[PDB]
Amino acid sequence: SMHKALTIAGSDSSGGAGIQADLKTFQEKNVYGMTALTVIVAMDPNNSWNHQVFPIDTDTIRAQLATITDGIGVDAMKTGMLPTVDIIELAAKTIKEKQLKNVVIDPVMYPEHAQALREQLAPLATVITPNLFEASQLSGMDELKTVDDMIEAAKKIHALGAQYVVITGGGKLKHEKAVDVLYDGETAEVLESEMIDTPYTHGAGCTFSAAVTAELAKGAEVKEAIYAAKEFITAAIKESFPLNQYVGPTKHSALRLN
Amino acid sequence: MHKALTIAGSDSSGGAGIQADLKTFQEKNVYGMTALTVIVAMDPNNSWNHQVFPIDTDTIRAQLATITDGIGVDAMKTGMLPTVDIIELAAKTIKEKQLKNVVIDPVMVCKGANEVLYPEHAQALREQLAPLATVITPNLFEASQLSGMDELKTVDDMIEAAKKIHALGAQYVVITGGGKLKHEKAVDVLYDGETAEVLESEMIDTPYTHGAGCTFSAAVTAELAKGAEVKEAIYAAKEFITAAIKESFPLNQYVGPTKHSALRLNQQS
Ligand SMILES: Nc1ncnc2c1ncn2[C@@H]1O[C@H](COP(=O)(O)OP(=O)(O)O)[C@@H](O)[C@H]1O
Ligand SMILES: Nc1ncnc2c1ncn2[C@@H]1O[C@H](COP(=O)(O)OP(=O)(O)O)[C@@H](O)[C@H]1O
Repeated sequence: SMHKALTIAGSDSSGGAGIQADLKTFQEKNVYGMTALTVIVAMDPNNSWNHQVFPIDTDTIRAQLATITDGIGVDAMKTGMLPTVDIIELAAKTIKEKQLKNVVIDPVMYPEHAQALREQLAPLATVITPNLFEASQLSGMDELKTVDDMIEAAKKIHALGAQYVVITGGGKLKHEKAVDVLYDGETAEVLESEMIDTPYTHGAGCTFSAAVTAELAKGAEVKEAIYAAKEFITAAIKESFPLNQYVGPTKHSALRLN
Repeated sequence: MHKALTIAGSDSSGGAGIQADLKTFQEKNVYGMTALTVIVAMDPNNSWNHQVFPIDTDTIRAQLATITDGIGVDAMKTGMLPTVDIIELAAKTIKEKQLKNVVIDPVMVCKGANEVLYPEHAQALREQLAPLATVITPNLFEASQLSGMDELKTVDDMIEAAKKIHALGAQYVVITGGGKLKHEKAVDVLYDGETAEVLESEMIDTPYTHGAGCTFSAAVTAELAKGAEVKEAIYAAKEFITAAIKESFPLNQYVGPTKHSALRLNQQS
Protein backbone atom coordinates (compact mmCIF):
# COMPACT_ATOMS: atom_id res chain seq x y z
CA SER A 1 0.00 0.00 0.00
CA MET A 2 2.86 2.41 -0.73
CA HIS A 3 3.93 4.61 -3.59
CA LYS A 4 7.74 4.67 -4.11
CA ALA A 5 10.42 7.29 -4.85
CA LEU A 6 14.12 7.17 -5.74
CA THR A 7 16.62 9.89 -4.89
CA ILE A 8 19.98 9.88 -6.60
CA ALA A 9 21.77 12.18 -4.20
CA GLY A 10 24.30 12.79 -1.42
CA SER A 11 24.52 12.16 2.30
CA ASP A 12 24.38 15.21 4.53
CA SER A 13 26.10 14.40 7.81
CA SER A 14 24.27 17.29 9.49
CA GLY A 15 20.91 15.80 8.52
CA GLY A 16 18.98 18.65 6.89
CA ALA A 17 19.80 18.37 3.19
CA GLY A 18 20.50 15.55 0.71
CA ILE A 19 19.43 11.95 1.32
CA GLN A 20 18.30 12.84 4.82
CA ALA A 21 16.01 15.70 3.65
CA ASP A 22 14.76 13.51 0.86
CA LEU A 23 13.94 10.51 3.07
CA LYS A 24 12.46 12.73 5.76
CA THR A 25 10.26 14.48 3.18
CA PHE A 26 9.27 11.23 1.50
CA GLN A 27 8.32 9.75 4.87
CA GLU A 28 6.20 12.79 5.94
CA LYS A 29 4.15 12.32 2.72
CA ASN A 30 3.85 8.57 3.16
CA VAL A 31 6.08 7.72 0.18
CA TYR A 32 8.45 4.73 0.51
CA GLY A 33 11.87 6.18 -0.13
CA MET A 34 15.01 4.64 -1.63
CA THR A 35 18.43 6.24 -2.01
CA ALA A 36 21.23 5.88 -4.44
CA LEU A 37 24.06 7.55 -2.53
CA THR A 38 26.54 9.53 -4.70
CA VAL A 39 28.72 11.25 -2.05
CA ILE A 40 29.18 11.44 1.68
CA VAL A 41 29.58 15.00 2.93
CA ALA A 42 30.83 15.96 6.40
CA MET A 43 31.47 19.32 8.06
CA ASP A 44 34.64 19.60 10.21
CA PRO A 45 33.61 20.80 13.72
CA ASN A 46 37.03 22.40 14.36
CA ASN A 47 37.49 24.19 11.04
CA SER A 48 34.42 26.38 10.97
CA TRP A 49 32.13 23.72 9.52
CA ASN A 50 34.33 23.09 6.51
CA HIS A 51 32.67 20.73 3.96
CA GLN A 52 34.70 17.49 3.63
CA VAL A 53 33.51 15.56 0.58
CA PHE A 54 33.96 11.81 0.15
CA PRO A 55 32.88 10.66 -3.29
CA ILE A 56 31.36 7.21 -3.85
CA ASP A 57 32.67 4.90 -6.59
CA THR A 58 30.59 5.07 -9.78
CA ASP A 59 30.23 1.25 -9.61
CA THR A 60 28.72 1.40 -6.14
CA ILE A 61 26.27 4.00 -7.44
CA ARG A 62 25.39 1.70 -10.35
CA ALA A 63 24.81 -1.26 -7.99
CA GLN A 64 22.38 0.75 -5.84
CA LEU A 65 20.57 1.98 -8.90
CA ALA A 66 20.38 -1.57 -10.31
CA THR A 67 18.52 -2.81 -7.21
CA ILE A 68 16.30 0.26 -6.94
CA THR A 69 15.25 0.54 -10.62
CA ASP A 70 15.49 -3.05 -12.04
CA GLY A 71 14.47 -4.97 -8.87
CA ILE A 72 11.84 -2.66 -7.43
CA GLY A 73 10.08 0.08 -9.36
CA VAL A 74 9.68 3.81 -8.69
CA ASP A 75 6.65 6.05 -9.25
CA ALA A 76 8.79 9.18 -9.23
CA MET A 77 12.42 10.10 -8.86
CA LYS A 78 14.78 12.97 -8.18
CA THR A 79 18.46 13.82 -8.57
CA GLY A 80 20.25 15.92 -5.97
CA MET A 81 23.99 16.41 -5.60
CA LEU A 82 25.71 14.60 -8.46
CA PRO A 83 29.32 15.62 -7.76
CA THR A 84 31.05 14.31 -10.92
CA VAL A 85 30.46 14.39 -14.70
CA ASP A 86 30.49 10.56 -14.79
CA ILE A 87 27.76 10.57 -12.12
CA ILE A 88 25.59 13.00 -14.09
CA GLU A 89 26.13 10.67 -17.04
CA LEU A 90 25.23 7.58 -15.05
CA ALA A 91 22.12 9.32 -13.71
CA ALA A 92 21.03 10.45 -17.18
CA LYS A 93 21.79 7.04 -18.64
CA THR A 94 19.77 5.37 -15.86
CA ILE A 95 16.81 7.69 -16.49
CA LYS A 96 16.62 6.98 -20.24
CA GLU A 97 17.38 3.25 -20.25
CA LYS A 98 15.04 2.51 -17.31
CA GLN A 99 12.48 4.95 -18.70
CA LEU A 100 11.87 6.57 -15.34
CA LYS A 101 8.66 8.62 -14.84
CA ASN A 102 8.13 11.96 -12.99
CA VAL A 103 11.80 12.95 -13.12
CA VAL A 104 12.51 15.85 -10.74
CA ILE A 105 15.99 17.15 -11.39
CA ASP A 106 17.38 19.45 -8.70
CA PRO A 107 20.43 20.89 -10.42
CA VAL A 108 22.73 21.22 -7.36
CA MET A 109 26.03 22.77 -8.58
CA TYR A 110 33.56 22.75 -12.67
CA PRO A 111 32.46 23.98 -16.18
CA GLU A 112 31.72 20.51 -17.72
CA HIS A 113 29.64 19.62 -14.62
CA ALA A 114 27.30 22.56 -15.17
CA GLN A 115 27.32 21.73 -18.92
CA ALA A 116 26.50 18.00 -18.44
CA LEU A 117 23.60 19.08 -16.21
CA ARG A 118 22.49 21.42 -19.00
CA GLU A 119 23.11 19.00 -21.93
CA GLN A 120 22.22 15.57 -20.47
CA LEU A 121 20.01 15.88 -17.41
CA ALA A 122 17.90 18.99 -18.04
CA PRO A 123 16.27 17.58 -21.25
CA LEU A 124 15.07 14.56 -19.24
CA ALA A 125 13.30 16.48 -16.46
CA THR A 126 9.55 16.44 -15.84
CA VAL A 127 10.33 19.18 -13.28
CA ILE A 128 13.63 21.02 -12.84
CA THR A 129 14.11 23.16 -9.72
CA PRO A 130 17.10 25.54 -9.91
CA ASN A 131 17.57 28.42 -7.54
CA LEU A 132 18.74 31.88 -8.69
CA PHE A 133 22.40 30.83 -8.81
CA GLU A 134 21.61 27.48 -10.52
CA ALA A 135 19.08 29.11 -12.87
CA SER A 136 21.55 31.70 -14.21
CA GLN A 137 24.13 28.93 -14.71
CA LEU A 138 21.75 26.68 -16.75
CA SER A 139 20.34 29.59 -18.78
CA GLY A 140 23.80 31.15 -19.33
CA MET A 141 22.69 34.58 -18.09
CA ASP A 142 23.75 37.05 -15.35
CA GLU A 143 22.74 37.17 -11.69
CA LEU A 144 18.94 37.04 -11.41
CA LYS A 145 17.75 40.01 -9.39
CA THR A 146 14.07 40.57 -10.37
CA VAL A 147 10.95 38.42 -10.90
CA ASP A 148 11.35 39.28 -14.60
CA ASP A 149 14.84 37.83 -14.66
CA MET A 150 13.51 34.56 -13.23
CA ILE A 151 10.84 34.41 -15.93
CA GLU A 152 13.24 34.76 -18.89
CA ALA A 153 15.61 32.22 -17.26
CA ALA A 154 12.66 29.82 -16.91
CA LYS A 155 11.93 30.15 -20.64
CA LYS A 156 15.63 29.77 -21.47
CA ILE A 157 16.01 26.60 -19.33
CA HIS A 158 12.66 25.16 -20.53
CA ALA A 159 14.16 25.44 -24.03
CA LEU A 160 16.67 22.75 -22.97
CA GLY A 161 13.91 20.15 -22.91
CA ALA A 162 12.61 20.19 -19.35
CA GLN A 163 8.80 19.95 -19.25
CA TYR A 164 8.31 22.24 -16.25
CA VAL A 165 10.64 24.70 -14.62
CA VAL A 166 10.44 26.02 -11.11
CA ILE A 167 12.90 28.82 -10.44
CA THR A 168 13.22 29.08 -6.67
CA GLY A 169 13.83 32.58 -5.26
CA GLY A 170 12.56 32.95 -1.67
CA GLY A 171 14.98 34.42 0.91
CA LYS A 172 17.73 35.13 -1.68
CA LEU A 173 15.41 37.35 -3.72
CA LYS A 174 14.87 41.01 -2.80
CA HIS A 175 11.08 41.01 -2.42
CA GLU A 176 8.20 41.38 0.00
CA LYS A 177 7.21 37.70 -0.41
CA ALA A 178 8.80 34.26 -0.86
CA VAL A 179 8.46 33.91 -4.64
CA ASP A 180 9.14 31.11 -7.08
CA VAL A 181 8.47 31.07 -10.83
CA LEU A 182 6.61 28.08 -12.33
CA TYR A 183 6.71 27.72 -16.13
CA ASP A 184 5.12 25.10 -18.40
CA GLY A 185 5.76 25.34 -22.17
CA GLU A 186 3.30 28.19 -22.22
CA THR A 187 2.84 30.63 -19.32
CA ALA A 188 4.70 31.80 -16.24
CA GLU A 189 3.03 31.70 -12.86
CA VAL A 190 4.44 33.47 -9.81
CA LEU A 191 4.05 31.32 -6.67
CA GLU A 192 3.90 33.26 -3.43
CA SER A 193 4.06 32.41 0.26
CA GLU A 194 4.83 34.33 3.41
CA MET A 195 8.52 35.31 3.75
CA ILE A 196 9.83 33.80 6.94
CA ASP A 197 12.50 36.02 8.47
CA THR A 198 15.03 33.31 9.29
CA PRO A 199 18.55 32.29 8.27
CA TYR A 200 17.54 28.69 8.96
CA THR A 201 16.89 27.40 5.43
CA HIS A 202 19.55 24.67 5.13
CA GLY A 203 18.32 21.90 2.82
CA ALA A 204 15.22 23.88 1.81
CA GLY A 205 15.92 23.28 -1.89
CA CYS A 206 16.42 19.53 -1.33
CA THR A 207 13.22 19.47 0.70
CA PHE A 208 11.21 21.35 -1.94
CA SER A 209 12.30 19.05 -4.78
CA ALA A 210 11.76 16.08 -2.47
CA ALA A 211 8.24 17.32 -1.74
CA VAL A 212 7.52 17.63 -5.51
CA THR A 213 8.87 14.11 -6.10
CA ALA A 214 6.77 12.63 -3.27
CA GLU A 215 3.62 14.31 -4.53
CA LEU A 216 4.26 13.18 -8.13
CA ALA A 217 4.78 9.61 -6.88
CA LYS A 218 1.29 9.58 -5.29
CA GLY A 219 -0.21 10.38 -8.73
CA ALA A 220 -0.76 14.15 -8.50
CA GLU A 221 -0.71 16.53 -11.45
CA VAL A 222 2.63 18.26 -11.94
CA LYS A 223 1.32 21.75 -11.05
CA GLU A 224 -0.81 20.31 -8.25
CA ALA A 225 2.36 18.73 -6.81
CA ILE A 226 4.43 21.91 -7.12
CA TYR A 227 1.75 23.89 -5.19
CA ALA A 228 1.67 21.15 -2.51
CA ALA A 229 5.50 21.27 -2.27
CA LYS A 230 5.40 25.06 -1.99
CA GLU A 231 3.00 24.59 0.95
CA PHE A 232 5.36 22.05 2.56
CA ILE A 233 8.69 24.01 2.79
CA THR A 234 6.81 27.18 3.75
CA ALA A 235 5.52 25.28 6.83
CA ALA A 236 8.92 23.61 7.30
CA ILE A 237 10.87 26.91 7.07
CA LYS A 238 8.36 28.69 9.35
CA GLU A 239 9.23 26.17 12.11
CA SER A 240 12.98 26.04 11.29
CA PHE A 241 15.63 26.09 14.06
CA PRO A 242 19.40 26.05 14.71
CA LEU A 243 21.51 22.93 15.25
CA ASN A 244 24.65 24.90 16.10
CA GLN A 245 26.09 28.28 15.12
CA TYR A 246 26.67 27.30 11.48
CA VAL A 247 23.55 25.50 10.43
CA GLY A 248 19.79 25.48 10.87
CA PRO A 249 17.67 22.95 8.97
CA THR A 250 13.95 23.09 8.14
CA LYS A 251 11.39 21.15 10.19
CA HIS A 252 9.93 18.48 7.90
CA SER A 253 7.25 17.47 10.43
CA ALA A 254 5.90 21.06 10.54
CA LEU A 255 3.01 20.61 8.06
CA ARG A 256 1.94 17.43 9.86
CA LEU A 257 2.02 18.84 13.46
CA ASN A 258 0.31 22.22 12.71
CA MET B 1 13.51 18.77 18.03
CA HIS B 2 15.12 15.92 19.94
CA LYS B 3 18.07 14.36 18.06
CA ALA B 4 19.27 10.80 17.39
CA LEU B 5 22.32 9.27 15.74
CA THR B 6 22.45 5.96 13.95
CA ILE B 7 25.80 4.31 13.23
CA ALA B 8 24.65 1.87 10.57
CA GLY B 9 24.50 0.83 6.91
CA SER B 10 22.54 1.83 3.82
CA ASP B 11 19.90 -0.60 2.56
CA SER B 12 19.31 0.00 -1.15
CA SER B 13 15.89 -1.67 -0.89
CA GLY B 14 14.85 0.92 1.69
CA GLY B 15 13.36 -1.18 4.48
CA ALA B 16 16.33 -1.78 6.78
CA GLY B 17 19.44 0.09 7.97
CA ILE B 18 19.76 3.85 7.58
CA GLN B 19 16.48 4.01 5.73
CA ALA B 20 14.54 2.15 8.44
CA ASP B 21 16.25 4.25 11.06
CA LEU B 22 15.55 7.62 9.46
CA LYS B 23 12.00 6.62 8.55
CA THR B 24 11.32 5.51 12.14
CA PHE B 25 13.00 8.58 13.62
CA GLN B 26 10.91 10.85 11.41
CA GLU B 27 7.61 9.11 12.23
CA LYS B 28 8.35 9.78 15.88
CA ASN B 29 9.44 13.38 15.26
CA VAL B 30 13.10 12.85 16.13
CA TYR B 31 15.74 14.62 14.03
CA GLY B 32 17.82 11.80 12.52
CA MET B 33 21.50 11.79 11.58
CA THR B 34 23.45 8.95 10.03
CA ALA B 35 27.03 7.81 10.18
CA LEU B 36 27.06 5.47 7.18
CA THR B 37 29.23 2.35 7.65
CA VAL B 38 28.44 0.29 4.49
CA ILE B 39 26.44 0.45 1.30
CA VAL B 40 24.49 -2.75 0.64
CA ALA B 41 22.85 -3.52 -2.72
CA MET B 42 20.87 -6.55 -3.94
CA ASP B 43 21.61 -7.95 -7.42
CA PRO B 44 18.31 -8.01 -9.43
CA ASN B 45 19.58 -10.69 -11.83
CA ASN B 46 21.18 -12.97 -9.26
CA SER B 47 18.32 -13.81 -6.93
CA TRP B 48 18.64 -10.67 -4.78
CA ASN B 49 22.20 -11.51 -3.78
CA HIS B 50 23.66 -9.01 -1.24
CA GLN B 51 26.48 -6.91 -2.69
CA VAL B 52 28.31 -5.16 0.15
CA PHE B 53 30.48 -2.07 -0.29
CA PRO B 54 32.22 -1.03 2.90
CA ILE B 55 33.00 2.62 3.70
CA ASP B 56 36.50 3.78 4.75
CA THR B 57 36.99 3.97 8.52
CA ASP B 58 38.15 7.61 8.06
CA THR B 59 34.89 8.58 6.31
CA ILE B 60 32.91 7.01 9.15
CA ARG B 61 35.07 8.95 11.65
CA ALA B 62 34.37 12.19 9.80
CA GLN B 63 30.59 11.70 9.86
CA LEU B 64 30.77 10.86 13.57
CA ALA B 65 32.90 13.95 14.22
CA THR B 66 30.29 16.27 12.75
CA ILE B 67 27.36 14.48 14.38
CA THR B 68 28.79 13.98 17.91
CA ASP B 69 31.20 16.96 18.26
CA GLY B 70 29.41 19.56 16.11
CA ILE B 71 25.79 18.85 17.04
CA GLY B 72 24.77 16.67 19.94
CA VAL B 73 22.50 13.65 20.24
CA ASP B 74 19.87 12.73 22.84
CA ALA B 75 20.07 9.02 22.01
CA MET B 76 21.91 6.77 19.59
CA LYS B 77 21.91 3.32 18.06
CA THR B 78 24.33 1.04 16.25
CA GLY B 79 23.18 -1.08 13.33
CA MET B 80 25.36 -3.02 10.92
CA LEU B 81 29.00 -2.47 11.82
CA PRO B 82 30.53 -4.81 9.25
CA THR B 83 34.16 -4.80 10.49
CA VAL B 84 36.03 -5.16 13.82
CA ASP B 85 37.68 -1.75 13.19
CA ILE B 86 34.22 -0.27 12.78
CA ILE B 87 32.96 -1.87 16.01
CA GLU B 88 36.01 -0.39 17.75
CA LEU B 89 35.40 3.00 16.25
CA ALA B 90 31.77 2.91 17.35
CA ALA B 91 32.70 1.83 20.88
CA LYS B 92 35.51 4.35 21.05
CA THR B 93 33.10 7.08 19.96
CA ILE B 94 30.50 6.08 22.54
CA LYS B 95 33.00 6.18 25.39
CA GLU B 96 34.93 9.29 24.45
CA LYS B 97 31.88 11.38 23.59
CA GLN B 98 29.96 9.95 26.56
CA LEU B 99 26.89 9.22 24.49
CA LYS B 100 23.59 8.69 26.34
CA ASN B 101 20.77 6.18 25.69
CA VAL B 102 22.90 3.75 23.73
CA VAL B 103 20.79 1.25 21.82
CA ILE B 104 22.99 -1.46 20.42
CA ASP B 105 21.42 -3.63 17.72
CA PRO B 106 24.00 -6.39 17.40
CA VAL B 107 23.62 -7.13 13.68
CA MET B 108 25.93 -10.03 12.84
CA VAL B 109 27.88 -10.25 9.62
CA CYS B 110 28.95 -13.65 8.33
CA LYS B 111 25.98 -15.89 9.24
CA GLY B 112 26.28 -19.58 8.35
CA ALA B 113 24.41 -22.24 10.29
CA ASN B 114 24.07 -21.14 13.92
CA GLU B 115 27.54 -19.64 14.04
CA VAL B 116 29.25 -16.51 12.79
CA LEU B 117 32.12 -17.15 10.35
CA TYR B 118 33.79 -13.89 11.40
CA PRO B 119 34.55 -14.88 15.03
CA GLU B 120 36.31 -11.68 16.16
CA HIS B 121 33.47 -9.50 14.87
CA ALA B 122 30.99 -11.28 17.13
CA GLN B 123 33.58 -11.17 19.89
CA ALA B 124 34.17 -7.39 19.55
CA LEU B 125 30.38 -6.98 19.78
CA ARG B 126 30.38 -9.05 22.97
CA GLU B 127 33.47 -7.54 24.61
CA GLN B 128 33.44 -3.91 23.44
CA LEU B 129 29.98 -2.80 22.44
CA ALA B 130 27.61 -4.83 24.62
CA PRO B 131 28.96 -3.42 27.94
CA LEU B 132 28.16 0.07 26.63
CA ALA B 133 24.50 -0.60 25.90
CA THR B 134 21.58 1.07 27.68
CA VAL B 135 19.45 -1.35 25.61
CA ILE B 136 20.72 -4.21 23.48
CA THR B 137 18.30 -5.85 21.03
CA PRO B 138 19.48 -9.22 19.68
CA ASN B 139 17.19 -11.61 17.85
CA LEU B 140 17.28 -15.37 18.40
CA PHE B 141 20.36 -15.91 16.25
CA GLU B 142 22.21 -12.82 17.56
CA ALA B 143 21.23 -13.67 21.14
CA SER B 144 22.69 -17.19 21.02
CA GLN B 145 25.86 -15.79 19.46
CA LEU B 146 26.35 -13.19 22.22
CA SER B 147 25.47 -15.60 25.02
CA GLY B 148 27.56 -18.46 23.63
CA MET B 149 24.64 -20.92 23.72
CA ASP B 150 22.72 -23.10 21.27
CA GLU B 151 19.84 -22.16 19.01
CA LEU B 152 17.10 -20.57 21.14
CA LYS B 153 13.82 -22.44 20.70
CA THR B 154 11.67 -21.61 23.76
CA VAL B 155 10.77 -18.57 25.85
CA ASP B 156 12.91 -20.14 28.59
CA ASP B 157 15.94 -20.18 26.28
CA MET B 158 15.43 -16.46 25.61
CA ILE B 159 15.27 -15.75 29.35
CA GLU B 160 18.59 -17.43 30.14
CA ALA B 161 20.24 -15.80 27.08
CA ALA B 162 19.00 -12.43 28.37
CA LYS B 163 20.59 -13.13 31.77
CA LYS B 164 23.78 -14.27 30.05
CA ILE B 165 23.99 -11.20 27.80
CA HIS B 166 23.01 -8.80 30.60
CA ALA B 167 26.08 -10.22 32.37
CA LEU B 168 28.22 -8.56 29.67
CA GLY B 169 27.34 -5.11 30.99
CA ALA B 170 24.24 -4.08 29.05
CA GLN B 171 21.72 -2.28 31.29
CA TYR B 172 18.67 -3.74 29.54
CA VAL B 173 18.29 -6.66 27.20
CA VAL B 174 15.49 -7.23 24.73
CA ILE B 175 15.69 -10.62 23.06
CA THR B 176 13.48 -10.40 19.97
CA GLY B 177 11.67 -13.58 18.90
CA GLY B 178 8.50 -12.75 16.93
CA GLY B 179 7.96 -14.69 13.68
CA LYS B 180 11.05 -16.89 14.11
CA LEU B 181 9.84 -18.31 17.43
CA LYS B 182 7.40 -21.23 17.46
CA HIS B 183 4.64 -19.63 19.56
CA GLU B 184 1.03 -18.48 19.52
CA LYS B 185 2.05 -14.82 19.96
CA ALA B 186 4.85 -12.47 18.82
CA VAL B 187 7.04 -12.56 21.90
CA ASP B 188 10.10 -10.69 23.04
CA VAL B 189 11.89 -10.94 26.39
CA LEU B 190 12.82 -7.76 28.29
CA TYR B 191 15.29 -8.12 31.14
CA ASP B 192 16.66 -5.51 33.57
CA GLY B 193 19.21 -6.56 36.21
CA GLU B 194 16.45 -8.28 38.14
CA THR B 195 13.39 -9.76 36.40
CA ALA B 196 12.33 -11.05 32.99
CA GLU B 197 9.19 -9.73 31.36
CA VAL B 198 7.58 -11.40 28.35
CA LEU B 199 6.33 -8.81 25.85
CA GLU B 200 3.48 -10.01 23.70
CA SER B 201 1.71 -8.80 20.60
CA GLU B 202 -0.50 -10.32 17.93
CA MET B 203 1.44 -12.60 15.55
CA ILE B 204 0.98 -11.28 12.08
CA ASP B 205 1.00 -14.07 9.56
CA THR B 206 3.32 -12.50 6.99
CA PRO B 207 6.76 -13.03 5.47
CA TYR B 208 7.12 -9.28 5.06
CA THR B 209 9.32 -8.45 8.05
CA HIS B 210 12.42 -7.07 6.35
CA GLY B 211 14.02 -4.40 8.52
CA ALA B 212 11.82 -5.22 11.50
CA GLY B 213 14.78 -5.47 13.89
CA CYS B 214 16.25 -2.23 12.56
CA THR B 215 12.88 -0.55 13.00
CA PHE B 216 12.37 -1.89 16.51
CA SER B 217 15.76 -0.61 17.72
CA ALA B 218 15.23 2.71 15.92
CA ALA B 219 11.86 3.06 17.66
CA VAL B 220 13.49 2.43 21.06
CA THR B 221 16.18 4.98 20.23
CA ALA B 222 13.67 7.64 19.10
CA GLU B 223 11.55 7.16 22.21
CA LEU B 224 14.62 7.38 24.45
CA ALA B 225 15.67 10.58 22.66
CA LYS B 226 12.34 12.20 23.55
CA GLY B 227 12.95 11.57 27.26
CA ALA B 228 11.01 8.35 27.88
CA GLU B 229 11.97 5.79 30.50
CA VAL B 230 13.81 2.78 29.14
CA LYS B 231 10.99 0.27 29.70
CA GLU B 232 8.42 2.86 28.61
CA ALA B 233 10.38 3.26 25.36
CA ILE B 234 10.63 -0.47 24.74
CA TYR B 235 6.84 -0.87 25.13
CA ALA B 236 6.24 2.05 22.73
CA ALA B 237 8.66 0.43 20.26
CA LYS B 238 6.90 -2.91 20.60
CA GLU B 239 3.66 -1.11 19.68
CA PHE B 240 5.35 0.51 16.66
CA ILE B 241 6.66 -2.56 14.74
CA THR B 242 3.56 -4.52 15.59
CA ALA B 243 1.61 -1.88 13.68
CA ALA B 244 4.29 -1.63 10.96
CA ILE B 245 4.39 -5.39 10.40
CA LYS B 246 0.57 -5.62 10.45
CA GLU B 247 0.55 -3.28 7.43
CA SER B 248 3.62 -4.75 5.74
CA PHE B 249 3.68 -5.45 1.99
CA PRO B 250 5.86 -6.82 -0.84
CA LEU B 251 8.29 -4.78 -2.95
CA ASN B 252 9.07 -7.68 -5.26
CA GLN B 253 9.27 -11.47 -4.96
CA TYR B 254 12.27 -11.38 -2.60
CA VAL B 255 11.51 -8.73 -0.04
CA GLY B 256 8.69 -7.07 1.86
CA PRO B 257 9.44 -4.22 4.30
CA THR B 258 7.35 -3.02 7.25
CA LYS B 259 5.15 0.10 6.95
CA HIS B 260 6.64 2.73 9.22
CA SER B 261 3.69 5.10 8.77
CA ALA B 262 1.27 2.42 10.06
CA LEU B 263 0.95 3.57 13.69
CA ARG B 264 0.39 7.16 12.53
CA LEU B 265 -2.30 6.13 10.01
CA ASN B 266 -3.28 2.57 10.71
CA GLN B 267 -4.03 2.55 14.44
CA GLN B 268 -5.36 5.25 16.74
CA SER B 269 -2.38 7.39 17.72
N1 LIG C 1 12.64 32.90 4.18
C1 LIG C 1 11.80 32.09 3.48
N2 LIG C 1 10.47 32.06 3.78
C2 LIG C 1 9.62 31.28 3.10
N3 LIG C 1 10.01 30.48 2.08
C3 LIG C 1 11.30 30.41 1.67
C4 LIG C 1 12.30 31.24 2.36
N4 LIG C 1 13.49 30.98 1.75
C5 LIG C 1 13.27 30.06 0.77
N5 LIG C 1 11.96 29.74 0.73
C6 LIG C 1 11.32 28.77 -0.20
O1 LIG C 1 11.91 27.48 0.01
C7 LIG C 1 12.16 26.81 -1.23
C8 LIG C 1 13.65 26.52 -1.36
O2 LIG C 1 14.16 27.34 -2.39
P1 LIG C 1 15.65 27.96 -2.41
O3 LIG C 1 16.02 28.40 -1.01
O4 LIG C 1 15.74 28.94 -3.57
O5 LIG C 1 16.57 26.68 -2.79
P2 LIG C 1 17.85 26.37 -1.87
O6 LIG C 1 17.22 26.10 -0.52
O7 LIG C 1 18.52 25.16 -2.50
O8 LIG C 1 18.66 27.64 -1.97
C9 LIG C 1 11.61 27.73 -2.32
O9 LIG C 1 10.29 27.27 -2.66
C10 LIG C 1 11.56 29.11 -1.66
O10 LIG C 1 10.52 29.95 -2.17
N1 LIG D 1 5.20 -12.22 12.26
C1 LIG D 1 5.35 -11.28 13.23
N2 LIG D 1 4.27 -10.76 13.87
C2 LIG D 1 4.37 -9.82 14.84
N3 LIG D 1 5.56 -9.34 15.26
C3 LIG D 1 6.73 -9.78 14.70
C4 LIG D 1 6.69 -10.79 13.64
N4 LIG D 1 7.97 -11.03 13.28
C5 LIG D 1 8.76 -10.23 14.04
N5 LIG D 1 8.01 -9.49 14.90
C6 LIG D 1 8.48 -8.49 15.87
O1 LIG D 1 9.31 -7.59 15.14
C7 LIG D 1 10.37 -7.12 15.96
C8 LIG D 1 11.69 -7.40 15.24
O2 LIG D 1 12.30 -8.55 15.81
P1 LIG D 1 13.07 -9.63 14.90
O3 LIG D 1 12.24 -9.96 13.69
O4 LIG D 1 13.50 -10.76 15.82
O5 LIG D 1 14.34 -8.75 14.44
P2 LIG D 1 15.16 -8.94 13.06
O6 LIG D 1 14.41 -8.12 12.04
O7 LIG D 1 16.48 -8.29 13.42
O8 LIG D 1 15.18 -10.43 12.75
C9 LIG D 1 10.26 -7.87 17.28
O9 LIG D 1 9.62 -7.03 18.25
C10 LIG D 1 9.35 -9.04 16.99
O10 LIG D 1 8.62 -9.42 18.16
